[PDB]
Amino acid sequence: MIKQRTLKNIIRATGVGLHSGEKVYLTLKPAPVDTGIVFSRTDLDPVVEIPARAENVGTMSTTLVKGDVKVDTVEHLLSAMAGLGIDNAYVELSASEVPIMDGSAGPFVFLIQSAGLQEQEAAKKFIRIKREVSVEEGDKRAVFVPFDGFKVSFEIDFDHPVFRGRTQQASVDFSSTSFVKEVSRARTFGFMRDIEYLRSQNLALGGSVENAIVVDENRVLNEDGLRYEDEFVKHKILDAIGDLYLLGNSLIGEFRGFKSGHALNNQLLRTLIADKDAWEVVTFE
Ligand SMILES: N[C@H](CO)C(=O)Nc1cccc(OC(F)(F)F)c1
Ligand SMILES: [Zn+2]
Repeated sequence: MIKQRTLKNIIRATGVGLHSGEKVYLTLKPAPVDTGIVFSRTDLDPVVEIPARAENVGTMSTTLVKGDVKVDTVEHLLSAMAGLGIDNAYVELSASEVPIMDGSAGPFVFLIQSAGLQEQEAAKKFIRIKREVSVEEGDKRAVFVPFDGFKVSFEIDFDHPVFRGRTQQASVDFSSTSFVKEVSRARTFGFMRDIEYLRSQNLALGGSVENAIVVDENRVLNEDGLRYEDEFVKHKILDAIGDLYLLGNSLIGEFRGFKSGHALNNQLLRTLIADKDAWEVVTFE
């Protein structure tokens, strides 16, 4: 059979929180079969756990909620876990947010490869899209399409000098195109206008050219840090791979995003969950 995977070893990472600007400790540990990805606030007492589930989501990133208790910026870590097929793992946080690291999945990918993958004696469960499912917000569109594989297609028209007047598009088929090589290290575009507001208000303190391609009203300041052609939509695809993993199992199917973000990504997932005939669970031999 195709088996569930966890981590072979505990691994620890230190970074800055995206919003605090303050040091935060992350520990990844193996978990049992059928656990999924479970976030732990160990700084609290009693420790509070929040499963990585669509229904546990509550702006510019994906936040998990249980009560007043939250875990911020889950999208990149969940994307690394999606990309390497990690089914089951505990995520312990010293604080309310995942460290932003280089601001891609690359750091998490590398810590998980370094931990090692452990097969478990239990069938890996897949969510296979049977029939099309879609959500719209003004011009924003997310859509699930039946497909023999996993495929994420992203298109956005952002009205900035940087894009030279052109819609940004990227497809990724994870039969030919590797998550690790072609999406995992992509950083988002930060717009001085947006960052300037937040920093004034003591928010997004941790965000810089270390964890973002920073663009002013005109130009990418830090072209030196570009890793890919069409990096922005490649990071959007990374964001969506992370958000889609809140389904709790790998997707067999195609995702199409048009101006979509975390908000619509979560609406799509719910809408699919609601639509029991749009999907079935499969395992393989
Ligand atoms: N997932 C989201 C959206 O892609 C994300 O990657 N946000 C993000 C990443 C790094 C820095 C950052 O701060 C800022 F704003 F200053 F750039 C925001
Ligand atoms: Zn992101």
